[PDB]
Amino acid sequence: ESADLRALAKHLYDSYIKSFPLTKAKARAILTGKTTDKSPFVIYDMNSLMMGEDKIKFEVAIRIFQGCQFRSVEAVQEITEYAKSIPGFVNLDLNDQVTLLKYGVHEIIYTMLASLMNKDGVLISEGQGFMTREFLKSLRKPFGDFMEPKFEFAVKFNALELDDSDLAIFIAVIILSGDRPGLLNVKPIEDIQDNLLQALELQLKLNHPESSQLFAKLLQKMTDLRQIVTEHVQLLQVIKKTETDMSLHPLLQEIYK
Amino acid sequence: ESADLRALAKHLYDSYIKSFPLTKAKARAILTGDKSPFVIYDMNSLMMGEDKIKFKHEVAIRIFQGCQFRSVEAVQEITEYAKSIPGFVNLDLNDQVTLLKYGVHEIIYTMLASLMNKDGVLISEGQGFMTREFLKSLRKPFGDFMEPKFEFAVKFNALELDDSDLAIFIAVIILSGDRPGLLNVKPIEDIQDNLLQALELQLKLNHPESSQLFAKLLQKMTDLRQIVTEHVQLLQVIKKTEPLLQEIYK
Ligand SMILES: COc1ccc(C(=O)n2c(C)c(Cc3cccc(O[C@@H](C)C(=O)O)c3)c3cc(OC(F)(F)F)ccc32)cc1
Ligand SMILES: COc1ccc(C(=O)n2c(C)c(Cc3cccc(O[C@@H](C)C(=O)O)c3)c3cc(OC(F)(F)F)ccc32)cc1
Ligand SMILES: *c1ccc([N+](=O)[O-])cc1C(=O)Nc1ccccc1
Ligand SMILES: *c1ccc([N+](=O)[O-])cc1C(=O)Nc1ccccc1
Repeated sequence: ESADLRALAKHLYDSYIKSFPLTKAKARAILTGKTTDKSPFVIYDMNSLMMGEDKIKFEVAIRIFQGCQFRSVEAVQEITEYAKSIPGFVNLDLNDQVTLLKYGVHEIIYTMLASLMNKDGVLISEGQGFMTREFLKSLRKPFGDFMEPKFEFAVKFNALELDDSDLAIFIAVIILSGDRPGLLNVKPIEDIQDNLLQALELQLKLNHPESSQLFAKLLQKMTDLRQIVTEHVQLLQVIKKTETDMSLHPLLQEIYK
Repeated sequence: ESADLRALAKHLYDSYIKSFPLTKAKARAILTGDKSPFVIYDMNSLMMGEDKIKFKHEVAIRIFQGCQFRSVEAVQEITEYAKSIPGFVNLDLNDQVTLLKYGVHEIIYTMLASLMNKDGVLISEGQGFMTREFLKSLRKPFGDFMEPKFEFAVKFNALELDDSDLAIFIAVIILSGDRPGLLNVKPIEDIQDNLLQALELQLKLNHPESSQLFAKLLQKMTDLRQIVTEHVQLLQVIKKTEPLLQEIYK
């Protein structure tokens, strides 16, 4: 019945606002550059980077790498917080809860990071700054293509023009995957996701009526997601061996078996 | 006026049923009157108890954590129930969070009393009953965690409140306008001065010869907040004992 599926889309959109302070709605306000309320300092080269550290709160390529690292730790927390509010999730076997978070987090991060990107760069520092795609594309040996495949996915994914109320149901679907390695009761995860997909389906049809087969389009973006996850993971084990003086966070480490 | 407060009351009761599966009427039945739950009185019964019971997970650590998982489910039950309170969803979303952040513990200890008698607590959604003694008997850090919760339950249950009393009572807790960092207390206390009006009528209709039960219930709000502070400082102590799992129980 639609009334329950609509109700679920409201509940989900409500914690999503409550759990992620940097929404696509606020990111596109900033990114459109029409609003003078608070336009971002642009970091486009090494020099404006050093100028950036004066009026913006946050070698070079390393401290930026460790930057994403800290914001990833922080996103895992927000995603974790959002997960709890998905009906039925905290009722699952704790081992399955932990397993849905081990795998769903990366895919939600890049999904949410898309909100903060356009073809030319990414809002950094809670939107205070804008860091350029080509400046990120030009950092030292291995760092220069940490972020470029996230740009590619975002350009492709942002083409769907989802707003936050669609992303809310969709990132819930990502969390509730019954096909994650090592799950103990796949079936109750599948029952929740069944319902989330139902909610997402009516939501996509209502929020984007003329945009036909958006659901099918979106579901198929989760191929690009698992791909981007895997490039990042192996591209991370080079840096483990490139720089043994640089340290992965315990929390993110446990999300990388 | 009277019959709106009664409409408000039965709204809350009806909604509290949906949101809280094990109710005090349900609980009280198991504790004294078939469908009796497995009892954990010592170490021996516990190891057999996990074997036969349906639970998601050192012993004192395991019981402590089991209390954290239930806690997190309660937060979801209370959160789902809070959204049914007239006017709640329309408050500033920042204030909804603040009310829930602080009100959540006081609701948990209120509803935990429903599952407690002087001898122990109904556990495992009522499928078990863990004796109060066996929780006393836990290690110095863990053995005084749930004793004050029992102490409160004994006093609170002496009020002999039912689920329809508790429906309105727990709403009142959530719409407390003295929680730190509220941006717009006016509506919060407009809803509370409404919930209290209906709790007044409800108690007087349903406990007509229990004079000043309303006053007595509101003073028990004092004891709720002192238990929250007791429990908080107790976690201070045990934070001196020991990652994704930790991120869930923050
Ligand atoms: C899952 O939800 C979120 C997704 C992204 C963000 C976010 O602010 N990020 C930004 C702007 C970034 C981009 C960025 C670039 C340089 C420094 C950064 O750190 C600080 C200065 C910041 O800008 O937040 C951040 C980001 C990167 C991340 O790691 C990655 F996904 F790439 F593996 C994770 C989150 C990131 C926050 C929550
Ligand atoms: C709507 O509010 C509540 C919802 C559930 C419960 C509940 O079942 N609890 C029980 C039986 C308990 C007692 C208990 C003891 C040992 C193990 C427990 O975990 C399992 C058995 C369970 O989830 O019931 C639970 C409990 C404890 C809690 O944390 C505390 F408040 F004490 F800090 C919170 C909820 C608890 C109590 C109030
Ligand atoms: C973020 C911004 C820039 C770079 N870089 O120039 O290499 C890298 C990252 C990034 O994704 N860092 C990271 C490391 C470990 C775990 C999560 C994120
Ligand atoms: C529940 C049962 C037993 C113990 N113990 O013996 O230490 C503790 C608890 C408990 O309430 N744990 C808890 C921790 C943090 C937040 C809520 C509940």
